[PDB]
Amino acid sequence: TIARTIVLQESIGKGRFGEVWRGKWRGEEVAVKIFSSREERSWFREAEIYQTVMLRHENILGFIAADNKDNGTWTQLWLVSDYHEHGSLFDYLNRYTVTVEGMIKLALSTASGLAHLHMEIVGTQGKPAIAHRDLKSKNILVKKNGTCCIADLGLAVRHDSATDTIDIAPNHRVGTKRYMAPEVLDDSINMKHFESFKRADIYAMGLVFWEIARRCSIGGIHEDYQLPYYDLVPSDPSVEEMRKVVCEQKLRPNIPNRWQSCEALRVMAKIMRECWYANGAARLTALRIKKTLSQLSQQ
Ligand SMILES: Fc1ccc(Cl)cc1-c1cc(Nc2ccnc3cn(CC4CCNCC4)nc23)ccn1
Repeated sequence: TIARTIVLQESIGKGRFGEVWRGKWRGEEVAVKIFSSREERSWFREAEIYQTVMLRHENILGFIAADNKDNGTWTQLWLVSDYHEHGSLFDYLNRYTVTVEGMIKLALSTASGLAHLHMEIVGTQGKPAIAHRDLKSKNILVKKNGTCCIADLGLAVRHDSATDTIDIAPNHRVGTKRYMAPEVLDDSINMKHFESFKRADIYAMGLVFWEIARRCSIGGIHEDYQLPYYDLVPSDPSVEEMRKVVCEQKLRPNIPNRWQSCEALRVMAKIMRECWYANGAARLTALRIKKTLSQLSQQ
């Protein structure tokens, strides 16, 4: 009833483990991620994450189903989700500049999705706290209304507050190196504490906020698109290269001088700095960040 009735139309590209396609399901556009049989573990883990109780949120990618498709020779392992025509936040920020209102929209919805991810919800159909672990602009999508939704949950960790355990045994350093928190880079992260994974998501989100803010154009003035640490490391940096910059030299992305001329940019810059603390225990929470950008948004 699902993979049976879906026609693939266009190749999007390979992920860590999957190949992504644009497909058609009942005349509607969907995204389809296809794995070989030897990638059964990645496919299953990812399907498990996206089928978490109470996960659905406007700012989290809309999961449709997991399925199998036998073509006659081999079996494909399918995941299916909503299609988003604008693509990644990364793509978006390269194409366009944003207004003040538009900057706040992208940062607020991102913060809102992450806060929902991080929030343990109680009750019968309770939702466990989840940490993403590969948060970045390429793993966030922009919807038709100009709001973000978070994607690429396959590396996430879920926390059972009952037994105080995480649902997988985490091998260290899984995400994108450029966006790794200092405690991840120098290998001092305490992984017996689930809050540690939340604090590393926040550091990465700060970097994403910086990527957004650069493209906020006020009166014609803006910076062009760069990734964080574009000025400090090569395109595919190693962990040792990041560690020397982030941990040893203790550098962060530069806050432009002009961001003091506007209140929105001044608040966003303040937020970034409180995501970038070398000490994860003193960083803002996604919920705290959500509240601040909410109050900012109504001015
Ligand atoms: F496919 C899935 C099925 C199921 C599940 Cl659980 C996850 C995924 C999934 C999709 C991902 N990518 C995308 C989802 C929605 N709409 C998109 C539009 N594009 C265009 C690209 C052009 C080149 N630059 C990037 C953007 N990509 C999209 C990403 C991760 N997982």
